[PDB]
Amino acid sequence: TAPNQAQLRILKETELKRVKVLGSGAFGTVYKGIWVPEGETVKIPVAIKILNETPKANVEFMDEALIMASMDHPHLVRLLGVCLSPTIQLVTQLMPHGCLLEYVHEHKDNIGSQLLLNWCVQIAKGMMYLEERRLVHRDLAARNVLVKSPNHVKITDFGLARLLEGDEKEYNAGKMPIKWMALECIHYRKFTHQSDVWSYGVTIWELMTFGGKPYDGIPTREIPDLLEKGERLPQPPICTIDVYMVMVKCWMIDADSRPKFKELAAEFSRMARDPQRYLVIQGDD
Ligand SMILES: [Mn+2]
Repeated sequence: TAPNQAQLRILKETELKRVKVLGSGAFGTVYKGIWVPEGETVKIPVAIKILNETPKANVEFMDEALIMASMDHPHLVRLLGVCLSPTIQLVTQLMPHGCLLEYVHEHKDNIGSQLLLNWCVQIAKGMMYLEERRLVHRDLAARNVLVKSPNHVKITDFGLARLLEGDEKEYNAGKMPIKWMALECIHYRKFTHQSDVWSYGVTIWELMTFGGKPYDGIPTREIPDLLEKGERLPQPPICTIDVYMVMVKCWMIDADSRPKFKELAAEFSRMARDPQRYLVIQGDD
């Protein structure tokens, strides 16, 4: 593997102004901010993520920062962006419209097939680049896709992301939710680009259901057995069989036979050219 000479930019605190909290909870807190780069005049709208005040959490936050600093893809969040005082804070370009999961909930009456299919394309496009860099996300979900503008989304939350090396074709070990993980990850902790493909299935299913909760009301405990029996997520009411089939191909038992991100991008691209062919939504063309 080629050596990684990405440049990590260390930001002085005086360069950053925190304006508003965007979100908080167990994971830590994200702010909206202005960043003025040393020593320029331009004001860059910014997201500033810190941990809440609680062993390996700081080290891993930095690992996450390294990943975001090493890539330049239109559909992957890029670090700007690290400040150290008074605690670690990751600084990324502001995504005005928040996370995609909430976005599709709020605007459900307003979202057409064109945007939904396009999101399938972009997310698959981002994941594609991750494959080329041999990075397994391990935690792909609609809550980890952010919205820059209606027709431009980015994958984020690389905190559990792992870089495959040498001959390694899987990663073995975090707390990504079981309802989005591949059956072989549940059983053998066998994380690959192909398990990510499963997660993508669930992700795009969250979209077609306008922020549906997968297997809703079924305890996590019962999930492994549900999926052993062959049960999968239902056909969303807007989905033609063409679209659902793609989802079902991602949830097949043989990981290797699953479609690849490269193939999923090309396929949803084909659908994107005639959207109303493929998703059937009230009030749309
Ligand atoms: Mn539960």
